[PDB]
Amino acid sequence: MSTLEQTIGNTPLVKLQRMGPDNGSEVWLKLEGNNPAGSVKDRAALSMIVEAEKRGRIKPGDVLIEATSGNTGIALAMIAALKGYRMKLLMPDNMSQERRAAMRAYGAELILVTKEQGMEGARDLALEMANRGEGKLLDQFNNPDNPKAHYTTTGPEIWQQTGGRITHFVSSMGTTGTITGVSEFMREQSKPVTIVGLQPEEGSSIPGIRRWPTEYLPGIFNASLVDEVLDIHQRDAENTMRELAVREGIFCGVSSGGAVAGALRVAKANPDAVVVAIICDRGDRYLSTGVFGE
Amino acid sequence: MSTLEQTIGNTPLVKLQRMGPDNGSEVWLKLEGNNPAGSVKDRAALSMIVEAEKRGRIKPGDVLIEATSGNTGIALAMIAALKGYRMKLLMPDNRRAAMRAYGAELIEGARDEMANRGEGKLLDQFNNPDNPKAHYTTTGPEIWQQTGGRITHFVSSMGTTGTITGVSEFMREQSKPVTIVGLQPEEGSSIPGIRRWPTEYLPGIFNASLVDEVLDIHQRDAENTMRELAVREGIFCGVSSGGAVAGALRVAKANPDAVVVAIICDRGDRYLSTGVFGEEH
Ligand SMILES: *Cc1c(COP(=O)(O)O)cnc(C)c1O
Ligand SMILES: *Cc1c(COP(=O)(O)O)cnc(C)c1O
Repeated sequence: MSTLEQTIGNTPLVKLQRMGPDNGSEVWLKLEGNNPAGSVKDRAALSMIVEAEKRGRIKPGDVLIEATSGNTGIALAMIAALKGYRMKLLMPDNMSQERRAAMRAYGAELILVTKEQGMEGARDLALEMANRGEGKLLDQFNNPDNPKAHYTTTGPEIWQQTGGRITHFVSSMGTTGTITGVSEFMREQSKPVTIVGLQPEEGSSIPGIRRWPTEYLPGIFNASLVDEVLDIHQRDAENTMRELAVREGIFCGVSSGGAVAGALRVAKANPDAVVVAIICDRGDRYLSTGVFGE
Repeated sequence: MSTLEQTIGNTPLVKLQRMGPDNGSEVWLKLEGNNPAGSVKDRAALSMIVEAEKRGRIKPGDVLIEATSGNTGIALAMIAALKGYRMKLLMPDNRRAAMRAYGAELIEGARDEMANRGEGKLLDQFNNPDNPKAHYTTTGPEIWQQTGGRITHFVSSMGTTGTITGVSEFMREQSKPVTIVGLQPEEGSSIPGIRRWPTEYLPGIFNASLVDEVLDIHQRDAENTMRELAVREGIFCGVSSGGAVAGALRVAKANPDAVVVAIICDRGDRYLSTGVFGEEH
């Protein structure tokens, strides 16, 4: 039997037991939590490191550098352990300690920056380090190796678990590799599939995703892939997520109970509606932050 | 169409790539963290409840009881919502908000409100035979399959003890010898999910005929190994699971060309705030 890395992907697709409207419009869950490192990110991290062991770029024994909100942090830490890389991650210091700790536990080098510096500052600091000789920068935000994972794996999966049937795909936007990569695959399907994407409102802190300031716009984005972009409230992200285990037994991050929000908006909108919503990790690395009770 | 229930079970079997004796043996771990609740107790929980319908005893609206505080509280709670059951759970110590998230409730002289007939039918995981049934029905066939029937030693960290019993249950009926070893703390070792009764037990579901040896693990080796599984193998798990692989390693050490499999009951994510993934010496 099988290797941890071949335990990444082929994730379950589960329809909403009870929640939301019912007007013929069905909603199915992409369960990325199940990934060995517990998030959607593992697909991209694998892709990224093995695609670049392939173009001869990186090689075991090497140090790798990434700036993270955590998940990709925890992701590349894992795979590295599996293949004998050393990792440093760059993260801001307002993210949770469960995020801190899982990255450390996998034996990666963790560097925290100010929250006032936040994600864009950790990117800036990432670039410098590498261009000073402190390691190789894989750059999930501009690496087309990240959306390739979804476009290769995620996308073809969603289609065959809905057969040839999905009408909508709702995705929470961070890196944007998921939406973009899943969008590539679907464009080619000789039927129409509407890819919807979600961003925090004005002042809406939700971990996993961002509306990226202008000069930090992910190179991998591609507006022609994204039909609509929806705006998601931080409280309606925590409200639906909590609604989701209580009412569905699906135990998820806020990013996920958010994407179900939009997904429900779509269904609540379109009847006849097969709407696959991305759930990114689980509820556990959010537990100690008071979001799931206190 | 699929559901969470069918996402319970058929977990990944994972071979150690660089920890163990270099003498012939192959240690393979069974990734029970994968369960939709992220622990082994999803299998029993669903069974326990599901089989309490094959024999009609509970209604999707019925009040279920169990005084647990951890993973069982999580899976049980987990499955009730799946099926529309009203679960109520009781107490640990004096940390685990992962229960009420699933919609549960806060709270004899074992120790350890109120009682069965009082308010709802308690599940009695420590006696309920549908505990090892799960392993007998699933966790046994799976490992048997995945290993090409090549498994020589089963290893398990022992709480409600159902896991080893059922898998031994299934194991015994196979046409080859399959030794079965349960893991227990040394009596002052504090390891979550496994305790050294009698502290007056054995659990009801236990079967000395089904075990083949019992090694004692200290707290220091469990925490240490779980430490090593993370950095050295990319395996991030809780402290009993750390104990499992250390037991498998002593077995492997004794039994050269062996094929050993140990259950990883859960991923280490609920453990991080304990700080148990900081090293010590
Ligand atoms: C990064 C991340 C996302 C975003 O997916 P991207 O492909 O980066 O757009 C969503 N949720 C979580 C928890 C994430 O970590
Ligand atoms: C369930 C559990 C055990 C024990 O397994 P049992 O089948 O109950 O003997 C050990 N450790 C942890 C973390 C568990 O959850």
